[PDB]
Amino acid sequence: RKWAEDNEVQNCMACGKGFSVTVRRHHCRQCGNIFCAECSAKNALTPSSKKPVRVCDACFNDLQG
Ligand SMILES: [Zn+2]
Ligand SMILES: [Zn+2]
Repeated sequence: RKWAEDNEVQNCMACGKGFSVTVRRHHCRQCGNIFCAECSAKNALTPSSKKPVRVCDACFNDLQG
């Protein structure tokens, strides 16, 4: 356990949703913050590669600007 360790990811740090077996866990690679299907419901492309990466809405703005 150091930092981004899903091991303790059972509560979205954005909305505060309670993860479970019915919902899957998500985690933004740009900022490094675990998000739920509600905050991670977005995919933006990166200039370092041709592929839609999944990032929280917030980061989505840092790339669409
Ligand atoms: Zn959320
Ligand atoms: Zn982010």
